[PDB]
Amino acid sequence: MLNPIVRKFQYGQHTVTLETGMMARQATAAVMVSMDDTAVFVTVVGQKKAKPGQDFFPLTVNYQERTYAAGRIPGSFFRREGRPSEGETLIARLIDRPIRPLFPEGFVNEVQVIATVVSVNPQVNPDIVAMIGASAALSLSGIPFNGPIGAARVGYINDQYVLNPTQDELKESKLDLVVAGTEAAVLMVESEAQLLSEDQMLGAVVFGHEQQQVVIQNINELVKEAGKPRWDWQPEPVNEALNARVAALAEARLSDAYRITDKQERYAQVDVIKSETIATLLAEDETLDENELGEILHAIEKNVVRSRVLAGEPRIDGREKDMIRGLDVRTGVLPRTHGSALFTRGETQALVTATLGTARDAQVLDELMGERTDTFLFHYNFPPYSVGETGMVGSPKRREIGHGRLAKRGVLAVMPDMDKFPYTVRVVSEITESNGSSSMASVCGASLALMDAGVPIKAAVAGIAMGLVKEGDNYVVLSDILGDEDHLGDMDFKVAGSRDGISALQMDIKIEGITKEIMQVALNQAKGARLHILGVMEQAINAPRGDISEFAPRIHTIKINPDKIKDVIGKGGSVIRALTEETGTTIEIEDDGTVKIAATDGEKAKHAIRRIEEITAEIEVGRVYTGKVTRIVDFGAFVAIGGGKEGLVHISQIADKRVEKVTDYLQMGQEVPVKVLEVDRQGRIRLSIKEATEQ
Amino acid sequence: MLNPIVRKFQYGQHTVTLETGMMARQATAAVMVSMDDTAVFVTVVGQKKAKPGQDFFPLTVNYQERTYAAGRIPGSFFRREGRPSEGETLIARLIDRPIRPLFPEGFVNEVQVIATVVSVNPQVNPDIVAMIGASAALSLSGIPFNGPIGAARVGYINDQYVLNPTQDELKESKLDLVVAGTEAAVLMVESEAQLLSEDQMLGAVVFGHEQQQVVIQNINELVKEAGKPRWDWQPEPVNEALNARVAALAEARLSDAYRITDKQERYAQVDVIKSETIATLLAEDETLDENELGEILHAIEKNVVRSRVLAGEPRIDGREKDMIRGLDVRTGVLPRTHGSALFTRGETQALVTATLGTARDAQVLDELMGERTDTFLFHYNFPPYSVGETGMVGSPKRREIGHGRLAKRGVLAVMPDMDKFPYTVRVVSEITESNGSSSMASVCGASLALMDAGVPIKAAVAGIAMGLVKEGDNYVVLSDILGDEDHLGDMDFKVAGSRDGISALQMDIKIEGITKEIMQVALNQAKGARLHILGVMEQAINAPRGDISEFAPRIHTIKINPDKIKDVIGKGGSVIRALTEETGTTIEIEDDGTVKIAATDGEKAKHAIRRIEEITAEIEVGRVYTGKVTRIVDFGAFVAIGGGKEGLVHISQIADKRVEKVTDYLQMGQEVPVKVLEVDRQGRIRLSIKEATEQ
Amino acid sequence: MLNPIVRKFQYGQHTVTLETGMMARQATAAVMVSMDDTAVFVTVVGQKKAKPGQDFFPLTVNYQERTYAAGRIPGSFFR
Amino acid sequence: RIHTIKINPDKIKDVIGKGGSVIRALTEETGTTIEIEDDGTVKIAATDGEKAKHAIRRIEEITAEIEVGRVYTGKVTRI
RNA sequence: AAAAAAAAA
Ligand SMILES: [Mg+2]
Ligand SMILES: [Mg+2]
Repeated sequence: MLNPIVRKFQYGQHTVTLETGMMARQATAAVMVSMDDTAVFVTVVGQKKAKPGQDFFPLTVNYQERTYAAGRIPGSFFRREGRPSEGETLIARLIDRPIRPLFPEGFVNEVQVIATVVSVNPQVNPDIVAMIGASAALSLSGIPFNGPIGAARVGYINDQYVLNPTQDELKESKLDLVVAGTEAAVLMVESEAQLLSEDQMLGAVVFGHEQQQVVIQNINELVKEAGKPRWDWQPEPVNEALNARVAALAEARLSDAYRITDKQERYAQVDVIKSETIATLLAEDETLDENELGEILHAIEKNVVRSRVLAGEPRIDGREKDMIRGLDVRTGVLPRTHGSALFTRGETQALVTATLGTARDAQVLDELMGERTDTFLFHYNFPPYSVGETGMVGSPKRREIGHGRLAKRGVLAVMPDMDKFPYTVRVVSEITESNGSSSMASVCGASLALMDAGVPIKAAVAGIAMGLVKEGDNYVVLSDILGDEDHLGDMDFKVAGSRDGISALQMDIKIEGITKEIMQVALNQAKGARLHILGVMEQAINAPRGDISEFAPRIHTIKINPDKIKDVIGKGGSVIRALTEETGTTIEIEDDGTVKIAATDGEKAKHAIRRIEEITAEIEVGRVYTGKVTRIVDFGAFVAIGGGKEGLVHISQIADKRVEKVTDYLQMGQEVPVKVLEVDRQGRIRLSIKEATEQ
Repeated sequence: MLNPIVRKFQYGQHTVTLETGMMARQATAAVMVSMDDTAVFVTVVGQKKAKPGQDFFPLTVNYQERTYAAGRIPGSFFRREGRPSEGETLIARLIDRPIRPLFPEGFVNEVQVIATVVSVNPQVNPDIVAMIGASAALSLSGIPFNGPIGAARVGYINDQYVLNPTQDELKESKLDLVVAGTEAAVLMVESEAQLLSEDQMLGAVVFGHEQQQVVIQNINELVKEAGKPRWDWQPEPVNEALNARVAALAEARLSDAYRITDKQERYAQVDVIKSETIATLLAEDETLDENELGEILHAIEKNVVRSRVLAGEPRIDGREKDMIRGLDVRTGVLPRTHGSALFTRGETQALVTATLGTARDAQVLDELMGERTDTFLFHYNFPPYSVGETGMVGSPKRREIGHGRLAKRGVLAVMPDMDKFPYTVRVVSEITESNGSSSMASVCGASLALMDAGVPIKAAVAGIAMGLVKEGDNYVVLSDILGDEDHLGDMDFKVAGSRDGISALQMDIKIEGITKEIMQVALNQAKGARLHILGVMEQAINAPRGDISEFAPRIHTIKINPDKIKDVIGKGGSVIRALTEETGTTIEIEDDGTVKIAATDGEKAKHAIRRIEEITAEIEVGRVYTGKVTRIVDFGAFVAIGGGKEGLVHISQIADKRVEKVTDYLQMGQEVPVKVLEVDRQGRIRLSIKEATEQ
Repeated sequence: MLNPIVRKFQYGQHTVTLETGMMARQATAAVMVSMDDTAVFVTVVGQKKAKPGQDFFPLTVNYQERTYAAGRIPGSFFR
Repeated sequence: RIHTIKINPDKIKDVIGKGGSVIRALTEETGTTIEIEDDGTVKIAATDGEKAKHAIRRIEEITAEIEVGRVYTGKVTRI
């Protein structure tokens, strides 16, 4: 017999029902969380034996949208769900980023959270359900875990926040925000707004957290009822003796080494002191593990840089907390792309390039909620020659598929509606050099490229990453944190928006609790920095160009009869294939008879127009048709005319005189007008050169 | 001028042509076996130096179907043969399962059998040829190999067995089973039957074996003719000292431990026993091998459990040999799938979900034998959390593509005929906890889900996994064998049928010398257990539900006049594209007048069939024919009622005098009755107002 | 701020333009060679310290053609 | 391969039939694709020589021009 | 012989 421990409550409008104990009894824990007929079956399994000699914590969060949830057989050729799509990877990262800071420091047991989507209802997004389920499952399992973390989605409709809006409500909403936080403080935010002020975004965050408190309480109650006993896991007791021994020699020397302005001399000096210290540590006692010394050195460097930045001393870069690194904006750097730009900020650089295409190129996304065509593709490539180290290129890693979406949220607020711009822009952004805040450099470069290719975006956008170092009640916000500073910064949040409002927000706070006031001050400083960046960017190019680049495919429209569109289709599309091959353009066909002629140069456009038009023009009374006899036989020559319908001039209908040889009557290359009296349907169209040959 | 060695023999109606020595000389041995114009080129490469510290036999059998065998450029976009398809993986496992238990114990040199298919007669299936080829290659190579293994594929026609049938015959057979065994015993059987009785299945097995004795003899002849010298390979001699100091010190305590009925006490006891023995044995000598110590301990405990079950003591589970584990059955456990079930037996369970799709979703796979469209998809998912360990979710492994086909073979016997139920059932089963016999739990759950979703299967169908243990003349047969017991069992079966008959008989013996009476007794016990499981399942769901789920797309089939299809549809498919784009349904047509209407909503299909009946409206006597004339001309009254139905109203039938304005006597939009007098060949239709106003 | 070093010459018929120093400063070297409106951006990254106990030279050359070069969104179903 | 045969152009409509039922039935019977032009040239495309032979024979039975000495199978259906 | 335009681219 099976004893399913079910616990259901009320969340917003829907009724979440947590249900454990019945399935996957062999995994460490598994809950089937269902909200309003959308059910996600999350399950956690964490090994007990620490892998001997581990340095990083290996948490993986697979998320699978099984397409039998909506109730459809998959569309792939193998008829089976395969590699996870970009959406599923995005939601996996969205589940991953809240929980990882909650596992206590010094935990290195492999833990894997496989949240599959068994059933979906089109109004309720499964992702929030999966997040709630992941938190509930982790809390039930007894793996060392500090929060039972809720998830909430808030939307802005009629200036009033709505919790967990349905997709139809979401279409009206200005802002879509996901806030996942512990009982104590927010723990992550991943937004996409529509140029809202900072106060509105902050209110949304605080509202979502204050409301998801309920899910948190109820998961705690379930854990208390039917959870497993907590693991007997103790962090490695801090070897204060060795730490103090290394510190007594290293503290002042590394403080002064970091105190000097030049970066590379400090690099070399601290590396040689590191070599000296590890040499002494090994020589004095071989048994001491190398990774322990590495951790000690990491602690020393982190501590010294944090103590420095807290006291107000200039950062490792040498800038004040406000100062943004110098920028250099370049546009049209690529000769033949539809539009390109190169946004270098400090050491972070991005070569962004926007390319227009016709509606046939829009990605057709087949996801659980519904089929959806995308007419704005943003891809973000992070090649390994950026950081400075070799590495195998390949399919995009999760972080690239996450930052692609982040930059796309950054730019989506200002893209034009399809009726105003009937193209499908695709923006790529290769990161030639990275030193921190790469995705926001990509947002700036994408705004630049779009403004250059000729897209009529509303206003340029720019993104500035930020940081925050807090100890006790003393906190200093950091602007444009470097890659090195990112380790030090407690909270990393990225703000990207036009001058008016915030297009996208992506907080990722990690330590203790940050008061609303802290977030407000940080957001205001980010607004200032973003205004400065936008000014500098406006100095280079202030308004999108007049028209698209000459290479860009222009749009030409022609109207044709509905049967004629079938005629131009032909057998499986042979006529259209031949037409595009001979003219070199791209033609789109609709059932209502509109024709979309898309070609770069107007000459190819008019070539397509004339070539198609000859077939489009119906045979009309009085007007002669141009026909060339392709084959001559002794018993008659038929003048092939085209259009699927050929009229034959039988040997008995040419003249009453005995036609002896067609060669002496019709010569190779005889372009003569043919008198067509009518168009018959029986397939024997009457052609007559006799009336045209009398004169 | 190298010279091949060819030996050809009759094997049924087809003739087989083994041939070696000509190609692939550098491989350890290669054999081109061709049966009746179907040729499979099999080659085997066996390394000579075992990798240091190898513990498991790394034999990997590949199998590639080259699409140039049938004479066809590949369909794939790259026009190149891709990764192994499902059929190729299945046939690879087919080749693999017989030849693995045949290599002697302790052999660990890598071996690779690559079987390519270079020419395929669309009648004789290649898999049997490839099995004969792998057998001949391995037995020719001189790699230590017990006996050459022959393959057969018995069919069942007119209650008379038939050897190795052709697809034309196979379309009429009830059963096809691939019995492949060496001369001594039947190594493997893989079956699919239309509810055949056990006795018939066993007769088929023994018949196939008695027949492929020929292939055995003739591969033996070819080996004696043109073979290679057997390798000098000797098994590692067992260490009598280690065996003694483990046995006399621990085996009695281990027997007393396995005497304990509870699982956890026994676990703790065996742990303390092995730890104590390892501790004292290292205390005697540290150089003694820990790995070999644990291996010998495992051998001891295996011998203990085997001696326990043979004597007749209760098994590790505590069940008697006949009795099945516990059972629990739920249906409709998911909210929005078309049908679902959660068949949990003991500690092995599966969450199966059947999802009906329209006839456009059927998988169309291109095989060498010929392009075949598959309208029943079974998919088997074995995620890592099921067995209780973390892992790498990804593409399905070979086990998953083997058990998918096994379960699909088990259910295919009872699924309905396409005339009685036009859909495309796809069944997905996710194992959420597996402890042996997972695929048979999947079969039970699939029958359950099918009966839930509403498909009218002919009868419930369930599967059980038997196990056989034999020593000398004493043999005991187990039921619902666990995963741990699998090491102990020698012969594994997987009988899976309805109460009337068997549907799948996959089996894989290892020991040599099982009389067919043993198999008869085991099959009888399996019939008993399967009747029990079906009795339990009978409580949850009695018969398939009358109506499919409301979410299901609903297919309605109507019959229409085959001649009027060109009158109502017309050329180019204009109106059919119009209806499919206005109603959003999929409509296809046959030459006889059969048309299916597929739409995910009832009312939408009602609208579609309304449109079809209006456009195909006959000349019903007494029904009003409403025509809307908005503008009147001199030549007639143009009224649009669709279907190309236009009539010329003559001026001589309006009034006797010449009309100066038609609007004085004929009203705009007024309803005119139109009686069709006759339907001519040219499509001429006339309108009759005078005779239709009064009648 | 940053300034590139460019040197362009006549090569047969077209005019090649070698340009370095502007982009990809963090790689070991990187030059964007273009030959009459056809640019190719090559970057070399060599490790400073050899792998301990290495026997074969691990040169790996990758050449990727971004479809946006021609001016077309790619054709692959994932675009 | 492609098999080409020339039959009288006027006698096509006898074998094509109303709405092309005869030709489509014959094609699904022989598994090939027959092509006919207004001048009566019969173009048979086939994926095999045997299917080509089957289609060509079925064409000779009915589609061929009426030949003297060719025997017609006449069966009464009702007395 | 009824019908845009390719995970297986
Ligand atoms: Mg950062
Ligand atoms: Mg088993």
